[PDB]
Amino acid sequence: RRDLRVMTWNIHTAVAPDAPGVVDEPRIAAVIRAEAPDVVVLNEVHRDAPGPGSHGDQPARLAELLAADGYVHTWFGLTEVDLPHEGAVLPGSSNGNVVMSRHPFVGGGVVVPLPNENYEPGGKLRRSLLTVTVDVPGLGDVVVHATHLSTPGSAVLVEDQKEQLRIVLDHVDARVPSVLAGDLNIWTTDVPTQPYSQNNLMQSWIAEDHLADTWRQVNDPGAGPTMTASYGRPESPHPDRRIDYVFATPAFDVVAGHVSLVDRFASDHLGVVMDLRLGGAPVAARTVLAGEDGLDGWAQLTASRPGRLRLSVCKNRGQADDDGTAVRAVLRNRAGVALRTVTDSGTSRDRCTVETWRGALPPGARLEACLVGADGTILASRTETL
Ligand SMILES: [Zn+2]
Repeated sequence: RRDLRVMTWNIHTAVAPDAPGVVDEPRIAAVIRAEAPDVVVLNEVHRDAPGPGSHGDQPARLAELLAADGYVHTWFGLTEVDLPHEGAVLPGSSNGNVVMSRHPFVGGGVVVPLPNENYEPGGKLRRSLLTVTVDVPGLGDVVVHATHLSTPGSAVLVEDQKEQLRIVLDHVDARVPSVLAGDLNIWTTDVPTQPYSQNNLMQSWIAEDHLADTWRQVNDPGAGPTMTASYGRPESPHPDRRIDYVFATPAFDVVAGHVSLVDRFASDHLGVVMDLRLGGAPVAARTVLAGEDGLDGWAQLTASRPGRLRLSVCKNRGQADDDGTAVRAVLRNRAGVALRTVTDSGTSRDRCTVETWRGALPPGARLEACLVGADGTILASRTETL
C-alpha cells in the first residue's frame, strides 16, 4: 500500500513550556509513539557535552526511548556548535535537525550548511539542511529533507532566510518522491507588521519548484498554527502563525493531516502530522504563478498515469480579511477553449482548492492562472503551454 505518515516537530530541546528547567525526552517520545509516523523530522535537538545547562545526548536518548516502537534508523544533522546555555556559551554543545524512521536509510545523511552572511558577515554557522533517503515498504525510496531556517527577527535575517531557502530548494529534486519538512520560520504571506517581510516571494519560489504545502491541500491553514501558544486563539495574528511545514513533490497526494494535541504543552511548537499517499510517476508537473508579479498565489497542475489530472489552486493573499479577489486556473486547448476551470477565493487562512479528474492533456494545451478582482475583472493573467 502506498500510505506514508510524515511528522515534523520543533521539540525545543525537550523542554516543555509548562515545566521550564526540566529536560523531558520521554514526553516528546510519547507523542511521537502515539502519532506513529513512518518518518519524523525533529528540530532543536541538542547533543551536548556535560556542563551548566547541558541537554546531554538527546538523539541517543530519543533513540533509546523509541527503539521498541521501531524507530531504529536515526540521523543527526549538525546545525551549530557552542551555543549559549543559561546565559553563557557552553563548550561542546551542539544543535541538530534529526530524522527518525521505522524504515531503513539508503546510504547516509548529508548535511548542507545554510548561510547567515547578512546577519553576521563571516560569522558562525547556525542552520543546515539534512537529507537522507528512506526505503519505505510499498512505496520505495523517499528522499527526506529536514531543515530549520533563521527567525525573521530583522531585515538582514529575512535576507538570510531567502538565501537559505534558495539553497534548500536547489537541493530538492521534484522528479523523485521527496518531502521537505521543518520549522521554516516563515508565514505563507507577508507579515503586515514587518515592512521587510518577504514571505509571499519565498512561497512563490517553493511553489515554482513543484512543492505542495501539504497542510494547505487538506486543511485550513488558520486551523493549524504551529506555535503552541497560538493554538485556539482566533484573534490576529495567531491563525497566521503556521511556520512548521511538510512540503511534498508532485507524486504525492495528500490524504489528511493534523497538529498533534496528544500533549500540546510538551513543546512551544506543535507537531504537524501528515498522511500522504504515493501515486504513480507524474508525466507532467507545472506551476503557473498568479498576479502581476507572481506573488498572489499559484496553480499547480499534475498529470499522471493512467489519465489522471490534478489542479491545485491557491490564493496566497490576505489574512483575517477577504478582499474579494480570487485566483483562477484555466486549462485550455490549443484553440484556447476552456477544458476545466478551478478557482480559489478567501484568504491565506483558508484551504486551497484541489480538483482531480480523469483526462489527458491534448497537444497544444496551456495552463492559465489569473488574479480576478471582486467585480470579475482580470487584474492579471499568465499562461504557459504544456
Ligand atoms: Zn543544549
